[PDB]
Amino acid sequence: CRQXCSFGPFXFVCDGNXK
Ligand SMILES: CC(=O)OC[C@H](O)COP(=O)(O)OCC[NH3+]
Repeated sequence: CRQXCSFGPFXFVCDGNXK
């Protein structure tokens, strides 16, 4: 999977993976 923050405020922090 890739890491690009799937549940963040914007989408550039990356606090998790699976999307
Ligand atoms: C360090 C900074 O600017 O914070 C980045 C985001 O706002 C972090 O917010 P958050 O931790 O509530 O969401 C997680 C980001 N996917």
